[PDB]
Amino acid sequence: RYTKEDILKGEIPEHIAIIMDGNGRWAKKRSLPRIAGHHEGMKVVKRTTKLANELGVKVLTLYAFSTENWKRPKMEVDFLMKLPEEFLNTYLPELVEENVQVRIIGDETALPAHTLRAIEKAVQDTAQNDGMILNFALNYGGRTEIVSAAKSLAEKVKEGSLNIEDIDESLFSTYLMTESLQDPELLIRTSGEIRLSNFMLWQVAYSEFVFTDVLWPDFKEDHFLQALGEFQQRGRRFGGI
Amino acid sequence: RYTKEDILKGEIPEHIAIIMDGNGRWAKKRSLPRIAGHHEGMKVVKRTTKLANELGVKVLTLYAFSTENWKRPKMEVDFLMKLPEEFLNTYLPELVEENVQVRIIGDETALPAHTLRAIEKAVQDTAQNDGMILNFALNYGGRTEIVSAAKSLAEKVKEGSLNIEDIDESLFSTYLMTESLQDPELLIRTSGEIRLSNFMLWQVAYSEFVFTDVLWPDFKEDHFLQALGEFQQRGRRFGGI
Repeated sequence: RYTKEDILKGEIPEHIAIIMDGNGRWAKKRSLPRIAGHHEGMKVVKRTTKLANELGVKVLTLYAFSTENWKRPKMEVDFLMKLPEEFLNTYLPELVEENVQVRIIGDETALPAHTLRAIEKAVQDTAQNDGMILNFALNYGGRTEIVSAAKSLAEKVKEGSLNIEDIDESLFSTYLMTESLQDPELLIRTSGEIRLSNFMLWQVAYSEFVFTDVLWPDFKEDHFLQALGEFQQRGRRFGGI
Repeated sequence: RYTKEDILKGEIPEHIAIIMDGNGRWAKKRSLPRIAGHHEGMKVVKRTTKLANELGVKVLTLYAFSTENWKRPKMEVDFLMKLPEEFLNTYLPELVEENVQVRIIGDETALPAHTLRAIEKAVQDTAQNDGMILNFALNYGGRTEIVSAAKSLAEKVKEGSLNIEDIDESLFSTYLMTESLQDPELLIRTSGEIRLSNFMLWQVAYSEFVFTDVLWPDFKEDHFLQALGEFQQRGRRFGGI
């Protein structure tokens, strides 16, 4: 019901985060192998990025799940681990031309060196763009990020360069992986589950959440627009805070 | 559509948390003053507690909002600050007889001494009950709880009784206000907003969320049962994790 021009009339969240769920469920629905679902979810990243950039979004964070939901065979694990390189090989020149900055958060030590080297090159090749930030959360967990922040703070306290009385909320945010990013105003979760699943626990304290049953490989422009329309409608509610 | 006997056939979450929103909106709908809405929300705490206890819930956490959403006049602030004492005066003997344990989390220094003394007496008078825990979150914030945990860990590291390499997720949970409680399996938020509002960010990493438009003073047994029915239906979904 919401057109793209309808959406552009209202407030565009500066930072949108999406939990990209449902790739496997989509493959099963389509009688396709699981790796076809993963490959397609990789392709929908490009279309979503383009639309968010065109709408003036400033940061798009995309979260991919790790292997921890359900153990998978080596063939599939290796396939997932090579997908970041295929994405960059296929789409990085367009990203460069669209003035996108590619960034990543999460445990980079979980990826193999060859893949890290390609990701780092893409980050460096786009770091002097000044347009939309495309922020991938890979092998990322909210609780371990919080613990890591606490441990780095404790190391500075141990070494004597930080006083405990100077640790407050604002300082703590600077020790998270998201330190150079404003908190997301909108979180979208596809595939029907109504859970956070250990994603940006600290940063989403005040975000609007929009849950959709649409599977991530089916999340086209019209569904993205409907999520924004819902975000916008909430800001218009009367009756007090 | 879900009866109480229907619900008792399925899984009962051991720890349910409710964000008690909509008291003010309810008063306005009913042409009643705001303090009547607060008083009524206080009364619905008793009915909800009784039902959760009867269903075998092990921990019911109830979150009340502070004054920070919108500045309020002194008369109303003072009224809210006296509500814990009225609740205990009216309902503590029943709570004792129902084998409930009363507990509280949040910044207790925000309440006046007379109110703290009554709350502490109720906690002590019910601490040798071994039934359902009724856990009130008052003047409570998820981010400040996380910061406080990090600061206590850093103090032990500073004093030399904690090594940073021993700080992990399990240890961090023991430094939160919820340390003696399992994480909630179900979070319910009334009054229609789809947000966490800085409530138990760490602890709800994997919880099911159920959002309802029902205002907290209208949240009767049948709505509580429908939320449980929805929780139960999610555990029955096919198609993989």
